[PDB]
Amino acid sequence: LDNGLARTPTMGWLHWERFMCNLDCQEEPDSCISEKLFMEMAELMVSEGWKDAGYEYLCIDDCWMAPQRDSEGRLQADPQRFPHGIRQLANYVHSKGLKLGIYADVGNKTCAGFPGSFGYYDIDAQTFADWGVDLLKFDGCYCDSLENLADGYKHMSLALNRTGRSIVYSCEWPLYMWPFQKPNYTEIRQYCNHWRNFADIDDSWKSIKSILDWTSFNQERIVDVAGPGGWNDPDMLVIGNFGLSWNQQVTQMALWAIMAAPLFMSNDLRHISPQAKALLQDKDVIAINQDPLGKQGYQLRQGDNFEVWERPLSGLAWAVAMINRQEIGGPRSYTIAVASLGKGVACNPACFITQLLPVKRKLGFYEWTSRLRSHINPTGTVLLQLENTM
Amino acid sequence: LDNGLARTPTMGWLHWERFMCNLDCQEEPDSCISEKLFMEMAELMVSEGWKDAGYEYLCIDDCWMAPQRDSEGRLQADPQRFPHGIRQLANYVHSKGLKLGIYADVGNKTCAGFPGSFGYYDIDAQTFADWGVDLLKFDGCYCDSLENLADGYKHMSLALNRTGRSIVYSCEWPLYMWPFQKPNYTEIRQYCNHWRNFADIDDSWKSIKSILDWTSFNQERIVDVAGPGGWNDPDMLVIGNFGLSWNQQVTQMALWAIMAAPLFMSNDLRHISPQAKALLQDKDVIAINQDPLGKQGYQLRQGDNFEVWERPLSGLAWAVAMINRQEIGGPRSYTIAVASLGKGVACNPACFITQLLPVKRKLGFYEWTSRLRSHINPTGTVLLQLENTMQ
Ligand SMILES: *[C@@H]1O[C@H](CO)[C@@H](O[C@@H]2O[C@H](CO)[C@@H](O)[C@H](O)[C@H]2NC(C)=O)[C@H](O)[C@H]1NC(C)=O
Ligand SMILES: *[C@@H]1O[C@H](CO)[C@@H](O[C@@H]2O[C@H](CO)[C@@H](O)[C@H](O)[C@H]2NC(C)=O)[C@H](O)[C@H]1NC(C)=O
Ligand SMILES: OC[C@@H]1[C@H](O)[C@H](O)[C@@H](O)CN1C(=S)Nc1ccc(F)cc1
Ligand SMILES: OC[C@@H]1[C@H](O)[C@H](O)[C@@H](O)CN1C(=S)Nc1ccc(F)cc1
Ligand SMILES: *[C@@H]1O[C@H](CO)[C@@H](O)[C@H](O)[C@H]1NC(C)=O
Ligand SMILES: *[C@@H]1O[C@H](CO)[C@@H](O)[C@H](O)[C@H]1NC(C)=O
Ligand SMILES: *[C@@H]1O[C@H](CO)[C@@H](O)[C@H](O)[C@H]1NC(C)=O
Ligand SMILES: *[C@@H]1O[C@H](CO)[C@@H](O)[C@H](O)[C@H]1NC(C)=O
Repeated sequence: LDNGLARTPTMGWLHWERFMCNLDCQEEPDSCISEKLFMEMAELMVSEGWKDAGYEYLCIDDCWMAPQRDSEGRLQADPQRFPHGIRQLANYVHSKGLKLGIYADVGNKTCAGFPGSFGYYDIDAQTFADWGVDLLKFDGCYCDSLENLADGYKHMSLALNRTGRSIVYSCEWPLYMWPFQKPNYTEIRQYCNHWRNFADIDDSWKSIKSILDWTSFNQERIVDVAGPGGWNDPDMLVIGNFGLSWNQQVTQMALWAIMAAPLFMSNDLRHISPQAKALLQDKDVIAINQDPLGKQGYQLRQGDNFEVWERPLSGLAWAVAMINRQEIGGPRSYTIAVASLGKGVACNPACFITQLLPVKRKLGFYEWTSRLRSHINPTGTVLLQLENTM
Repeated sequence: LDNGLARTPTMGWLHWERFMCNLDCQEEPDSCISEKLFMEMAELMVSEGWKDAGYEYLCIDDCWMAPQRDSEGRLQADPQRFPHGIRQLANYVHSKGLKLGIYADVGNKTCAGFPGSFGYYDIDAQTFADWGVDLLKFDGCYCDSLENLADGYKHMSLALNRTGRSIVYSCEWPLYMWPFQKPNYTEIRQYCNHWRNFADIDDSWKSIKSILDWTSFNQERIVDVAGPGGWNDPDMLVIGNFGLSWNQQVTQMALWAIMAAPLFMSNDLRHISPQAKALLQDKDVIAINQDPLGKQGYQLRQGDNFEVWERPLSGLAWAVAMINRQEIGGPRSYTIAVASLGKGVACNPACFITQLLPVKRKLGFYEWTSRLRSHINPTGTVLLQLENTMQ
């Protein structure tokens, strides 16, 4: 999408995985989807160094809407849970120097049964812009035909442009299209800033593996299309929650950087361990994710329960990720000739290699003739940055 | 098996899950199966408070053997990886007040291809006794028929007894019997101190869920059989490794306490987080596992991605574990009438409830009519102790 936005992968916070569709504000007032929840995350994004790290978009997922549209056919925030309205919430978020994302659906309903946008693409777009909304996540539930889906995503895309406001456009277009016919990613990129490719993430190592396995399997179809203004979206970061070990959290951070993925955290900033905070705020790794070149990484090789991924960076630098998919035993040794890395120009005639994850450690100079040797924890990942000696 | 041993569930350290069958001592000297590894593990069990916590048995799994037997038909430790021999290693372990476990197989190979014990049950048992071995893990690989399997496990049990030495007898008998016919646990309890029921654990939340789900599915078949001298073995503790989140580590510890399981750690004591160490050394939770009554717990109820487990303790006390199997979202509220806990006698007429996991917190007095209210993390477990009392 050529609207000048998402020149690097969008970074921010999205409530869905951690808070879902909690409407019980009476017995769980602190976890329910409400204006208060987003106010609290906004404050901590500022005060706990999240904004300084690049996390800029505070996004509302499903279940913010009133059950019905007002008398003039426009969408409504829930009168009890969002009593000051979305525009006033956007004003607050902007006052702290952040941007606001919101959620709508191409179909007749959102996935949680709330009013869909089909038949209202223009008024909804103008409504969002008038509210001061800076991002739109547009879901694909309750849509009958393939044609209405494609027409709807396109219609909304043009509708946003014509508002005149800069609004990052998030699509789930290919996800709802895949089980029927293969997507045109050139067409999708044309209308969308990012696009969800695969099933919802949750708080598990199983989910992460499924995403990595689907991406590497379909990479000849999705890697090259990605670039400034249009990214593949393998869904939210779930680091800082309950279902991932430290090494599995490391694997998600490393690989979502390799994949040039949007970094939308879905966690509770009010309750997050120092360990998870430092990982999510790792400047060197975020910088890899945010590389100006914007070329998505890919899976180099795969065998012996090992995976090697690499991503070309600006200034002849490369990022390399080695995963240990063996879920038994201890740290396993993996060795690769550095000449096989970076299509053969990363370490020619030499390169300096720096480990970034799980810990930052200079490994030194590697000659064109050299072999990189590493021990990787089960379900963990080693992330390296390679600087060519020229 | 009443040989006077395993009156409470055996506690110790077993190398298999973390180190497996690493034989490459030249390129992986820190992970290979060698006398030095067990020597150093022995030192740390003492110095890092593991022995004081109850972890008493240092156990060698598969891949300690030389490729074949000596001139006298006896088993040999590998001359390169165990150059000082098992006897001197047992002497070393005993000097630190610990006990040594070793591994053999009913068939005529171990699972990793090293010399098996079929045809050598007596000499192998006597060999172990002469070496000073205090525990035997007896595997069931490369065994053809049901009767050779059953006879082999029986024979070794008697072969060990006739040595006169106290040796905890750990069997994998029922696990290797499942693919033929369902096991007779009465016969098994007669010959074994504990027994492996299900497939090997590994370093994952999937394996733990898989072990819990089969245990509760088969619990009316295996729970009552458990007691002093004979326990169900749902395999090693993998807390302290790489594949479990903190809440999943809590879940294993809590439920291995509930199940009255042997607590065999499989980790690297040289490299373990303070957090995993404190959990593994939790006296209150260990005490539940080691409860003198020796009655195995069970799954009370199950629904809405929740599980409730409970275990009757000595002195009219109960341990209660609540699991959240939902792997998305946040902490979930769960509420239960305390009269439904401990078969209605735990809080009769009242009980004092103390939370042990994820953190220790006194909850106070609950009368028979009252309701227990709790929040459980995804894939986590809340562990409670209920003490019957009058107030
Ligand atoms: C609407 O779309 C047009 C293009 O279709 C956007 O104009 C582009 O803006 C970028 C940076 O602002 C320029 O580098 C491109 O050259 C422009 N393209 C054309 C064809 O003019 C415009 O920014 C979009 N408007 C909004 C509000 O997003
Ligand atoms: C060999 O088996 C016998 C038979 O059970 C064991 O003898 C029992 O020992 C326990 C405690 O030591 C006593 O309470 C039982 O009364 C004994 N039974 C009989 C029939 O005497 C004996 O301990 C075993 N010996 C070894 C070395 O395992
Ligand atoms: O509401 C839809 C739901 C969530 O609320 C979030 O908005 C998104 O993360 C995605 N989402 C859903 S159902 N995605 C989805 C759509 C189709 C499918 F086959 C599997 C998953
Ligand atoms: O070598 C065998 C292996 C280990 O080394 C240990 O001895 C034990 O933890 C068990 N073990 C094996 S393969 N156990 C096993 C796992 C699944 C199965 F269907 C039958 C047996
Ligand atoms: C919305 O519902 C109407 C009425 O059933 C239907 O005709 C229309 O096709 C639906 N739109 C989509 C996009 O599914
Ligand atoms: C897909 O990309 C663009 C988008 O409309 C289109 O021009 C192109 O012809 C399409 N290619 C195929 C093979 O459909
Ligand atoms: C052990 O060896 C003998 C002879 O090779 C054979 O009869 C038997 O099946 C083997 N395996 C067993 C007993 O599990
Ligand atoms: C199982 O227990 C003993 C073990 O020898 C045996 O005598 C008994 O008959 C068996 N029970 C059944 C129901 O087969």
